[PDB]
Amino acid sequence: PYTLSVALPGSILDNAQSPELRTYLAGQIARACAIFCVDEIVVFDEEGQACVQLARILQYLECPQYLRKAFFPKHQDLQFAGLLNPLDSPHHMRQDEESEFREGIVVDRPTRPGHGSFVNCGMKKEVKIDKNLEPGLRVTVRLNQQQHPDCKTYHGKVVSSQDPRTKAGLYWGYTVRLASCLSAVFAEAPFQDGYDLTIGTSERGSDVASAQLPNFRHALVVFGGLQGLEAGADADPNLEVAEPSVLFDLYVNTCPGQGSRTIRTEEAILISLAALQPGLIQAG
Amino acid sequence: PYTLSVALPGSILDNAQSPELRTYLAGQIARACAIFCVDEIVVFDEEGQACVQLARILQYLECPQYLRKAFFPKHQDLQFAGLLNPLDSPHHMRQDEESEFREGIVVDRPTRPGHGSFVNCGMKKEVKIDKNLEPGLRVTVRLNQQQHPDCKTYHGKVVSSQDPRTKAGLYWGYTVRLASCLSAVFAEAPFQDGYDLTIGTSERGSDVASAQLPNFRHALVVFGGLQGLEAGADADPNLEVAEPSVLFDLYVNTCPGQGSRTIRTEEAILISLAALQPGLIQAG
Ligand SMILES: Nc1ncnc2c1ncn2[C@@H]1O[C@H](CSCC[C@H](N)C(=O)O)[C@@H](O)[C@H]1O
Ligand SMILES: Nc1ncnc2c1ncn2[C@@H]1O[C@H](CSCC[C@H](N)C(=O)O)[C@@H](O)[C@H]1O
Repeated sequence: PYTLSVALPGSILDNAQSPELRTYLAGQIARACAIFCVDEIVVFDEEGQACVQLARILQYLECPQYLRKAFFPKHQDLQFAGLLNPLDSPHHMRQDEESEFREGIVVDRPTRPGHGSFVNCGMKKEVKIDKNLEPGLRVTVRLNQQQHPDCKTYHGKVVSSQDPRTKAGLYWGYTVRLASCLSAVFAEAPFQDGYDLTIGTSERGSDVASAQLPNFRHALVVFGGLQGLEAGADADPNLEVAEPSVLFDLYVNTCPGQGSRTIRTEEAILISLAALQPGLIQAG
Repeated sequence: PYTLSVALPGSILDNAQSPELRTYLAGQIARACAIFCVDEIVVFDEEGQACVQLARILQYLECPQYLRKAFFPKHQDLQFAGLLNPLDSPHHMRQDEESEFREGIVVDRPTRPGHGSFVNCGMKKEVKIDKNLEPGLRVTVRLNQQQHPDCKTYHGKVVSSQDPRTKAGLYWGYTVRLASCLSAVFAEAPFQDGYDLTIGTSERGSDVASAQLPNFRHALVVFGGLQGLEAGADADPNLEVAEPSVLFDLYVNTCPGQGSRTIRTEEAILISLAALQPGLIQAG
């Protein structure tokens, strides 16, 4: 049940030429991570509004559409939502789509103790659950197979959000984490033992074709911005290194003989994850 | 000196949400082909203004900026040129950049016979060449090493446009070809013996990791549109097949276990070329 996390700088968005393209770029980052079943995106400050906007946009696209009205008030950072590309991930389904799992928001309707909670799972009727939970929390509902066809609510139980993947093979979205500097990308990892495999990307790294990935459980691929990973490194007072290869288990160039002087970050992610997917599958 | 050609449908542009994004998409196609040193892009009609616009935009970005004013009158298809991303390819260089090769446009200035031609290569002074050529033709000038430092023109000789690559290792741009249907992608190949390796892309193809590419000299990777390669196949009266795998030497899925229902064409190109680059280098 290995994980993959991706770190890019929020400053990527400042290089955009129009506010629309600023949004659209943010959407391209989300789709690339969704395509490769990324579990976590880490938006880090290379030098703070660029990272907030990027993270927010990432969270909006990750969130099942029927839940965005509840989790996202009207925000200026979402003023160009429409011109986006849907993630079309397995938890972004329509209402007339049978599914074993379904994301949900715990509603505010009265319930005597003992009587579980009501959850909006975007179905025709709400879902009554087992546990009594706070009303406004996002949960992962597993629906009862044999339901009670005339009941005014469906029934299911709140399960771990990692159940759809580690149990049914279904990609179920990423989480988004805001990092305040480059060293916080590593130090603030969501996992106890940290990232046991860390992969940095540069045109000065070694050839990906020669790289050998060790067995792992939590992998982090890290991408720089306009100025490369060198900028977040020099900016960070914690770091104090001369060359970024030393902060990573591996420092790879994933496009030998590129035909353009520069690969932009959103292009580098698709190329890098493609070029690493073989080794990532087999090592995990 | 093997070649790689990429075929996509011009209809890709109709799916865009705003005229700006229509342009920007076209720019993403060019950058992806430039990054992987593609030699030829084939824009084919899946069903005709979408393919013309796409081809034109591709030719504009390929063309050294100092030559675009000459080769491109003011066109409505270029009304959003600015919001593009430069290719930044080795033949897109500044004026104070020494280079052995340099693209050029044969100028209109008088010349007695015997006296070669004048070529604008975007330098401080024009270039006098060996041959007497038509005035308005795009050529590839190789500059004389020892030039004559006080002469009012530089000197060089017109060489094959395939010299910068097959001689100095430099990527030197793609050409753009308009195809009228899917079978014209193959039949109208710029090479005598055709494409001896043809690779189709679909989520229904075999796993790229198992594919074995035969030795080759001219390779063509083909990408479908919104409706996949099935649409250009059914539309084309020449074809008359039930499943597209039979039109290609290889039919590959290049993203096992995608996390999104659909990979858009501009995303599929970066992922596919990355996933095939290893085998493409070694086989050619
Ligand atoms: N060939 C390549 N291999 C792997 N990653 C690359 C790459 N080219 C660009 N990238 C990624 O895309 C990001 C932006 S490209 C910025 C390049 C910068 N001028 C520099 O010299 O560092 C980089 O930080 C890197 O993470
Ligand atoms: N997993 C994958 N592997 C290789 N190419 C893919 C791919 N997913 C999408 N593509 C490419 O991107 C194009 C647009 S995606 C269109 C998919 C369409 N619904 C269908 O079923 O065919 C496709 O024509 C294909 O060339």
